Amino acid sequence: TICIGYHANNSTDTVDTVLEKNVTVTHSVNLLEDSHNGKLCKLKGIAPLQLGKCNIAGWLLGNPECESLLSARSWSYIVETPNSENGTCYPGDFIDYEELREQLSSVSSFERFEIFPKESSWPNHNTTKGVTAACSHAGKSSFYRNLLWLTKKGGSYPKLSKSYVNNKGKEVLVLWGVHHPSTSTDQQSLYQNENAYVSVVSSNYNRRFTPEIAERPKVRGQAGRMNYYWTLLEPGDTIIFEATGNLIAPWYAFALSRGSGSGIITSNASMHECNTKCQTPQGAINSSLPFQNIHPVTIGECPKYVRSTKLRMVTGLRNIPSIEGGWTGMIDGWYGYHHYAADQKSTQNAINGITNKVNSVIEKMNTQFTAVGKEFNNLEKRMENLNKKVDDGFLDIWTYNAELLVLLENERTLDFHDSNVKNLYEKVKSQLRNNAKEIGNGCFEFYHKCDNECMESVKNGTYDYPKYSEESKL
Amino acid sequence: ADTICIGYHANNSTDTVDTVLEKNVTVTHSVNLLEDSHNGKLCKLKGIAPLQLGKCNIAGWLLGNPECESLLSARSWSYIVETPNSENGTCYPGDFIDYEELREQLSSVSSFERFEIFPKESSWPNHNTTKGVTAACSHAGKSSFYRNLLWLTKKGGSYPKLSKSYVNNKGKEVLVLWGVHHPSTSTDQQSLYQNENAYVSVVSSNYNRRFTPEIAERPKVRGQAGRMNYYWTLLEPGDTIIFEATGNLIAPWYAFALSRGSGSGIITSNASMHECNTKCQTPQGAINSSLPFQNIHPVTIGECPKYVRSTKLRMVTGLRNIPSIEGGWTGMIDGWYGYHHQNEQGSGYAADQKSTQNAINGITNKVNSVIEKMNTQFTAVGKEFNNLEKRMENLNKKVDDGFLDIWTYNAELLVLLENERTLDFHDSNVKNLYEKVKSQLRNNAKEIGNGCFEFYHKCDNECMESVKNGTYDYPKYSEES
Amino acid sequence: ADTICIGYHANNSTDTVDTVLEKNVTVTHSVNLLEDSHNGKLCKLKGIAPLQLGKCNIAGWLLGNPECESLLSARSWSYIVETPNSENGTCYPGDFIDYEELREQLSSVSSFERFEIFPKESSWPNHNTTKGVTAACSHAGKSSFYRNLLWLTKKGGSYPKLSKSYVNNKGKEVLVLWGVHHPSTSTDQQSLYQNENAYVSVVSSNYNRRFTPEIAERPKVRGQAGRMNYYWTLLEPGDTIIFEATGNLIAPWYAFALSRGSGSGIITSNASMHECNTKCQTPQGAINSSLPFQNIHPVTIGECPKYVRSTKLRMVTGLRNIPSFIEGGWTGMIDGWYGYHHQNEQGSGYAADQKSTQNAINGITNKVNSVIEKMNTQFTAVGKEFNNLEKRMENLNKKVDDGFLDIWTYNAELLVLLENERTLDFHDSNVKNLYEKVKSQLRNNAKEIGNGCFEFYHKCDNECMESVKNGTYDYPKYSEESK
Ligand SMILES: *[C@@H]1O[C@H](CO)[C@@H](O[C@@H]2O[C@H](CO)[C@@H](O[C@@H]3O[C@H](CO[C@H]4O[C@H](CO)[C@@H](O)[C@H](O)[C@@H]4O)[C@@H](O)[C@H](O[C@H]4O[C@H](CO)[C@@H](O)[C@H](O)[C@@H]4O)[C@@H]3O)[C@H](O)[C@H]2NC(C)=O)[C@H](O)[C@H]1NC(C)=O
Ligand SMILES: *[C@@H]1O[C@H](CO)[C@@H](O[C@@H]2O[C@H](CO)[C@@H](O[C@@H]3O[C@H](CO)[C@@H](O)[C@H](O[C@H]4O[C@H](CO)[C@@H](O)[C@H](O)[C@@H]4O)[C@@H]3O)[C@H](O)[C@H]2NC(C)=O)[C@H](O)[C@H]1NC(C)=O
Ligand SMILES: *[C@@H]1O[C@H](CO)[C@@H](O[C@@H]2O[C@H](CO)[C@@H](O[C@@H]3O[C@H](CO)[C@@H](O)[C@H](O)[C@@H]3O)[C@H](O)[C@H]2NC(C)=O)[C@H](O)[C@H]1NC(C)=O
Ligand SMILES: *[C@@H]1O[C@H](CO)[C@@H](O[C@@H]2O[C@H](CO)[C@@H](O)[C@H](O)[C@H]2NC(C)=O)[C@H](O)[C@H]1NC(C)=O
Ligand SMILES: *[C@@H]1O[C@H](CO)[C@@H](O[C@@H]2O[C@H](CO)[C@@H](O)[C@H](O)[C@H]2NC(C)=O)[C@H](O)[C@H]1NC(C)=O
Ligand SMILES: *[C@@H]1O[C@H](CO)[C@@H](O[C@@H]2O[C@H](CO)[C@@H](O)[C@H](O)[C@H]2NC(C)=O)[C@H](O)[C@H]1NC(C)=O
Ligand SMILES: *[C@@H]1O[C@H](CO)[C@@H](O)[C@H](O)[C@H]1NC(C)=O
Ligand SMILES: *[C@@H]1O[C@H](CO)[C@@H](O)[C@H](O)[C@H]1NC(C)=O
Ligand SMILES: *[C@@H]1O[C@H](CO)[C@@H](O)[C@H](O)[C@H]1NC(C)=O
Ligand SMILES: *[C@@H]1O[C@H](CO)[C@@H](O)[C@H](O)[C@H]1NC(C)=O
Ligand SMILES: *[C@@H]1O[C@H](CO)[C@@H](O)[C@H](O)[C@H]1NC(C)=O
Ligand SMILES: *[C@@H]1O[C@H](CO)[C@@H](O)[C@H](O)[C@H]1NC(C)=O
Ligand SMILES: *[C@@H]1O[C@H](CO)[C@@H](O)[C@H](O)[C@H]1NC(C)=O
Ligand SMILES: *[C@@H]1O[C@H](CO)[C@@H](O)[C@H](O)[C@H]1NC(C)=O
Ligand SMILES: *[C@@H]1O[C@H](CO)[C@@H](O)[C@H](O)[C@H]1NC(C)=O
Repeated sequence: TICIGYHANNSTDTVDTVLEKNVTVTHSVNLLEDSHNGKLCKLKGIAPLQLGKCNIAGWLLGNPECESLLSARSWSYIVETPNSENGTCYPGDFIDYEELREQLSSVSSFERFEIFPKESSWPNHNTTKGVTAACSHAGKSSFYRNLLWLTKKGGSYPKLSKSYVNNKGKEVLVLWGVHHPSTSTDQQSLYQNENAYVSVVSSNYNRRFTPEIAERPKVRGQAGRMNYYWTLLEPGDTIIFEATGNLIAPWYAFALSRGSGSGIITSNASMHECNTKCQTPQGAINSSLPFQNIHPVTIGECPKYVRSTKLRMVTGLRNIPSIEGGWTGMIDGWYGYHHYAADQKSTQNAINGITNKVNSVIEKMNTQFTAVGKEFNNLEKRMENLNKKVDDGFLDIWTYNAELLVLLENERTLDFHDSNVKNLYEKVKSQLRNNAKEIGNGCFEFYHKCDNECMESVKNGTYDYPKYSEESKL
Repeated sequence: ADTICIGYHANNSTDTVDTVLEKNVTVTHSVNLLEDSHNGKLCKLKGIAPLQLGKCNIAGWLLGNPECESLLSARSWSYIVETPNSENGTCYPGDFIDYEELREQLSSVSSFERFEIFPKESSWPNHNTTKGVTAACSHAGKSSFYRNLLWLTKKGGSYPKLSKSYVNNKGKEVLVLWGVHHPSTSTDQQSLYQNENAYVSVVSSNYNRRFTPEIAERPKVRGQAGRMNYYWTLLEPGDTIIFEATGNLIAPWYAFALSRGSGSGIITSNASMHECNTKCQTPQGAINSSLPFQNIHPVTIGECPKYVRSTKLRMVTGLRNIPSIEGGWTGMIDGWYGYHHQNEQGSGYAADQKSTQNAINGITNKVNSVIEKMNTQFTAVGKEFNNLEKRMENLNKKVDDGFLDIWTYNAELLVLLENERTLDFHDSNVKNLYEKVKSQLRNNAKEIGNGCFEFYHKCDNECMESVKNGTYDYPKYSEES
Repeated sequence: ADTICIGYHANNSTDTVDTVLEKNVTVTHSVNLLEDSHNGKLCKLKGIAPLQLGKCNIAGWLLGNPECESLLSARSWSYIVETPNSENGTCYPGDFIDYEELREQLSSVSSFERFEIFPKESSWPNHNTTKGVTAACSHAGKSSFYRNLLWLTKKGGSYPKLSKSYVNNKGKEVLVLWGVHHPSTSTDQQSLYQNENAYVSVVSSNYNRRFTPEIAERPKVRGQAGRMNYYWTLLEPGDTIIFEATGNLIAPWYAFALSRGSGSGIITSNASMHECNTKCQTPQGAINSSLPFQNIHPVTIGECPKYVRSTKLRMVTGLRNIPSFIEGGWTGMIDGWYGYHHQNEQGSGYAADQKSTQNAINGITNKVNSVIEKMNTQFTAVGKEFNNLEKRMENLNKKVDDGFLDIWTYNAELLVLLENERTLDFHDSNVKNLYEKVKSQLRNNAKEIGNGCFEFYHKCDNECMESVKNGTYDYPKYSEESK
């Protein structure tokens, strides 16, 4: 008696197909990664910059609460906390603030330098008195660390003309502000000139600012407003500041060195001494799987984000522990014989085919690189909605593609196993023409006596029908 | 002698399906996944009637155009409908700053409360409130003005400095609308407002802007050489907005307290409102369908099937309908797979329930799996762009066209692959059923090869049922030769 | 003993295809769905030559830059070509407001008519039309100015108030270009415009803007501390535009009446224009192909195959190529994919079953055509330009292009792999059914060798063998034990 059957084990893995659901299988692999360390890790051995209680504006402007960020020179990515309220301590509007955040997301490191020294640049203006109650630090009134508030000296504010040439060989980010007093008396008290103008002109940048005086609601106990501006100075370019008052002079500037793969994320996780190639706001991921469902925002080489709850693809056979049954005892291979040993050559071909199938799926799913969210102002809702449609639309398609391929391959994988096991049984039948009775349950009843060597010959494929045709019986 | 045949079901069905290998394959059973029927009427969504602007534009509705007075008493709606002939808006010529952006904000507004932010008689005692009428905005034959705006002009030959503040006590976002008038001539400026160099200042906690009137020769639009620029802002709860002006200010007479919702939008439809309720509304009509796809209109409000460009989406649920195994049995109505009976005691066309029931479950899961994968299309809102936003307009068009091309491709391709697989699935089942009979009838019966079996022995009803039930004892009929 | 065999076709084909289960499978016949060949030349579209700017950009072309005088005679084009070094634009330093948006408008413009909106000698009698030459806009060694703009300065030490209007008689959209000059110092302002405080007003029915000149110390660009800001607008048919200025106005000398078309665009190519006509144009070259996909360039003009990142897209149309069921492929059977071999007394030969082969050929042909039909033709796709304060829009546009390209490349490659595996299994099913058809006819008269061949116990002549291939083989005629 020789039988043909398939493998069975103690495996509770369940898969889904198009025709049937929750099919228990002997072997399977999970294509969805759902585990993360929950910590902010170092990227490329470079620590990320944690803003803490500060936003992007407060960090670059030099907010007094953000002085710990001043001594930072290099980072892999920028982390902002959900309660990042310290920016622009003096009320006002940051022009092109969202655009500046986009520019910094491509900045890997900058060098902070004193573009205009406070004591040397302005001898005819008062560099002191430039402190406000809104920007109070340690109980005392203070001001931005990168900006200087210039006021009248000796009751006179002479015309100011300051120029700077970019000798750093890099893009230079220059920040300045224009102050809008609440009353005409406050204008004369601070700048002596009632009608004043501010001019900032470079080779590629030209803008003039006229202070506006009006009754305004108090924000942080300040009726006045400061409008903050920025520009990028190309190497060799000259920027000229011409003002008769209300100018917030640039005390410090940044020489930018551009990189790739950086971004700005909002995370509630804590930084720990770990290194990863994939970082999410919820935690870092160390996985070679094609898909993940942790967070859509990624930094570095990461699996593609999908909304799928489960993505399990079949790599083995159906687990029927009860050919109408899988032999749990046959642990050597997927296909084999009873009276129980396993046919390695047929199993090895199936293993190679399944391994190539799994590798093809991973090949199709490319690694997702840094994808960071964008910020929009109150008059940019249409772009915000258009950006949201793009993100949701691509996520909608990829979730559909991932789930559909798994179901199709699960049905294809199971049919691959059934066809191979039938061919092995039929191969034996072609070897055994009337020498064995066809029981029909996957077993053969030999009319002759088959020793251990006799059985091995059939498995090897070199079975001689004439040799055991003499013992014709019944 | 006695004969048992094996075949499949056939009926009268003209449904045609397409596969990768062949087209227009007639099948016994099929299901349509594409919805192409709509009522052609504007229906209520969630039992809430939509706001139909009629002959009015969005600007005229919020600004209070005299022709838009029927829309003033509106507080709640499910969605906003705009007519192709909705020309009544900024009746006084001018520019509506961020008009398209304001339209986007209203698409996320489910209901607003209209209140008099500044009472006309109480707020401004030092200015003339009765002279604010223009020929362009004419109502009932007489010159009129916007119902939500107040035109302040010179009173008694004097325009004192104006300072008006409002505190948002409504606990919601407050939409404030105002205008700045730009006269045609300096004489017209002095005649309407005492001060020649005049300014308007509108300042809030998050908003600060100053407007300077410009005087120049302009072509007449609606018989008016002057221009009025309309502005808007959202006042956060508890915030204060201050209006400071020395002239040329169109004061905010009425404001709106906004309540945000989800699923709303602005659509352009020529359909008429009727007393009906629906879960899916399109500019062409409402849809009551559980199908995954529709080809009626891409613009949707509520839970809707996904829009595709497909003309037909038919998925196979049955077998091939080829009459005259060289053909299907039209007489066998009981099931998809079955046998024939020729025992001379009673002939019969019968069906194998166990094989058919297993096939039905597999096909039902296939259709349900496809529908589950295709998510319900939610509210899809069109966007408007000004003449200096063509790049944004074209980028939006690529997104809409690009996604539509892929999903139409996905819908058509998936149907074709499963249609070929379903037909191949049936051929495998009938072959397995044929081998099952052959296995039990290992030697007793002859195999003609045409799907029938020629019995060398006699097979009674008990014998026939035994083969069909699977409990056939070949020894019991093996001696008979 | 007489023998009949069943096998498949083989040839000398080294074409390799990929499936999900196995890679680099050599096949007898295949079709390439990816186009990678182009002529390498800039061709005419619909018999209409493209407009080649050469060393000029869009700004220099429309403004009338002196180096762009060959472009002044342009009336019609199919698309606009820009060279990598098109550095001649806005010779006088300044900012071109909404320059990127103006480029988008021209991408839908098929032809314009250049006309003198305001004649130089007639329009302005109270202002000096000759003093308008600068060193930055120098032609032939002497200072000159834009050919489409007129620099108006004070006449006789006086700049009277200016009011000039134009009514659109062209029945088309009219593109009007003008500039506002910003002097570096107040003395230079008075030297050109006697009035110190001046304003410029441009008002139409759909356009209203006022410009206030700004005077400040500025770095020298092309030896000029002053700046000129260039503006544009589209005048609808029948509309009137009025120019009111007291100084610092760069008057429009020439305007363009636009005739809009579809499918045009602006591309950057280093290729050379040749006397050829094509339906598909790319920056690398023209394409004459009916294939659904191409990997040449994403930028296309006209009807083009969809751009994908795939290196190869080869679909199976034939059998596995195994020269040597049956151990190998029969190179001698050239008539069809499936057929028979036979060894009788009067010779041996390879024949093909036409009825079975034609059904497979038609099925494969329908499969290939169905795939090509699903892949839609890519129409004109042109890149967009963004300024330094539009990085978010630039990045958002980049996400759309990269996101869609990833999906379509995935869709193209995945579909090929699925059908290639299905095609190979489709062929094995047909050859197995052919084997069973012969086996069924030879109930007991033949022995099953097991290698795909049948050994006849009786003598089967040429006519007898044709019956087996024909399907009309009579078992009783040769019902003989022979054992
Ligand atoms: C960095 O970021 C932190 C927040 O993360 C800022 O701290 C906030 O500062 C603002 C402004 O100073 C605070 O807002 C104010 O809250 C006051 C609450 O006072 C009550 O509660 C305190 C609790 O300690 C009691 O001691 C006190 O007696 C009161 O019972 C309000 O009274 C304030 O109103 C004032 O301003 C408004 C606006 O102008 C006026 O209209 C009012 O009339 C009044 O003058 C104001 O609302 C906020 O509470 C602070 N938060 C925290 C957690 O401390 C830092 O200031 C910021 N620093 C920098 C440099 O940016
Ligand atoms: C059409 O485009 C071509 C370039 O494709 C352009 O030719 C270029 O013109 C500029 C300006 O005339 C040249 O740049 C100058 O070159 C001289 C040396 O020959 C330098 O001395 C100049 O530097 C001085 O000026 C600067 C600006 O004030 C100062 O900052 C500096 O300190 C110096 O004082 C300046 O670099 C350039 O060399 C040519 N290039 C070529 C290849 O000819 C042409 O003018 C354009 N024509 C039109 C009508 O637009
Ligand atoms: C609301 O919209 C309607 C449009 O349906 C406005 O009516 C239109 O008003 C303009 C006013 O300039 C009319 O133009 C003029 O028509 C007369 C002939 O009646 C002609 O002599 C003039 O030279 C000029 O062309 C326009 O014809 C008219 N159209 C219709 C259909 O009535 C109405 O004024 C708008 N009301 C408000 C408050 O916005
Ligand atoms: C800048 O302005 C401040 C205003 O407070 C000056 O501070 C005062 O300076 C005068 C002159 O030395 C003293 O008499 C006052 O006692 C100072 N008061 C305070 C509170 O500082 C400051 O000196 C000015 N600096 C310059 C360089 O003029
Ligand atoms: C036109 O030629 C320019 C070079 O003058 C090409 O720009 C270079 O392309 C190579 C890759 O092909 C890059 O490595 C260089 O960085 C590019 N910039 C240079 C050399 O300045 C440009 O790609 C060509 N245009 C087309 C359409 O092929
Ligand atoms: C595009 O390719 C097609 C096919 O290769 C060309 O059409 C053939 O041209 C040759 C030479 O004139 C003729 O002998 C054939 O009869 C043509 N075949 C067909 C189907 O038209 C066509 O000329 C090419 N077009 C261009 C612009 O190069
Ligand atoms: C399944 O069997 C394996 C045999 O290697 C054993 O290690 C494992 O603990 C078993 N699992 C369960 C859940 O019984
Ligand atoms: C088709 O079948 C239905 C169901 O029995 C029947 O009502 C109808 O008359 C039939 N018509 C034809 C043309 O077969
Ligand atoms: C399939 O049938 C439809 C409906 O009659 C017809 O329009 C179409 O041309 C047919 N297709 C083929 C390939 O016969
Ligand atoms: C406004 O002015 C008109 C004259 O144009 C006058 O009849 C009217 O009484 C004035 N109203 C007020 C409140 O002064
Ligand atoms: C939608 O159609 C179904 C069809 O059976 C019907 O029962 C249901 O009442 C319909 N719903 C509405 C709101 O018309
Ligand atoms: C195969 O031989 C034929 C002989 O005509 C030749 O045309 C063809 O190019 C050859 N193919 C290969 C791949 O060698
Ligand atoms: C298939 O051939 C290509 C090209 O020679 C090669 O890069 C690839 O590794 C090959 N694949 C296998 C599985 O041999
Ligand atoms: C314009 O200015 C030039 C330069 O001084 C002078 O030669 C010419 O005569 C002037 N023309 C008029 C009409 O004033
Ligand atoms: C083969 O079949 C054809 C019909 O297709 C018939 O005309 C011919 O006589 C047959 N030949 C033989 C040898 O049976």
